[PDB]
Amino acid sequence: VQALFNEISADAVFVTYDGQNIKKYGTHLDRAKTAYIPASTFKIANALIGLENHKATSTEIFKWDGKPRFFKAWDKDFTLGEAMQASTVPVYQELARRIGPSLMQSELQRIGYGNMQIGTEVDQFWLKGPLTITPIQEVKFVYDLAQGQLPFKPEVQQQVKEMLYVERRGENRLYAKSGWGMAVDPQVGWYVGFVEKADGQVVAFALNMQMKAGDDIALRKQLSLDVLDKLGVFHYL
Ligand SMILES: *C(=O)[C@@H]([C@@H]1NC(C(=O)O)=C(S[C@@H]2CN[C@H](C(=O)N(C)C)C2)[C@@H]1C)[C@@H](C)O
Repeated sequence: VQALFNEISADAVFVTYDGQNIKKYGTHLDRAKTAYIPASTFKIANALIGLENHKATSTEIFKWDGKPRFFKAWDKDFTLGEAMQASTVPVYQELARRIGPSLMQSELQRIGYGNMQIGTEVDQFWLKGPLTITPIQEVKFVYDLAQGQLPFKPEVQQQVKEMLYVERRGENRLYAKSGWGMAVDPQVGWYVGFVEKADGQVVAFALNMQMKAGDDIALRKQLSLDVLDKLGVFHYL
């Protein structure tokens, strides 16, 4: 499992949490206590805050305004859940603006998300700082989401869980969110989520790694699923 990790020159940590114990794997374990920008993984918290504070619904269609976005794949209409899986920044920036800086700040503090700092710009703080979060905090946040244990209404947590539903493999279910922060140095790669196993156990996970411009986009998920197979959490079908 260690051999898997250093087949790349990836500098990387993989964290698991089962509600009592944190386990760490990879090439650079100190990464798990290290704080990084959440990038696209912040969409989980943005969705939760938005639904809880009645700023959006899980059925609302955020329409494209016709102005070309950073990626052409984002030049369409999205619900929050579709935007979650496509990582559609401008949709979640619209949501963040509906929320507003003081409510966003008060809410991230209330729920104890990372360092709880947003600064002045309500649509940039998760992409360039000053908000940072450790992979351990990330694994515990999504674990709590999985259990309905976050400080949000139960139906809100359920809605955001379904936004993260990415694979069914028998009676096992995978929930995940990827992230690639490119506007910081060094670049940060995330793949965070949980597996709801057929036996009833949930295991939460977080991949956190250094990235750079060459890197293939699928590598984070591949790695994660690789490790989860090796650990026995989510076997390849
Ligand atoms: C979030 O961290 C950023 C997005 N995160 C990801 C990602 O996790 O893969 C991407 S990749 C981007 C969106 N999908 C485009 C694509 O796959 N095609 C056009 C085929 C590439 C983003 C970098 C967000 C902050 O931008």
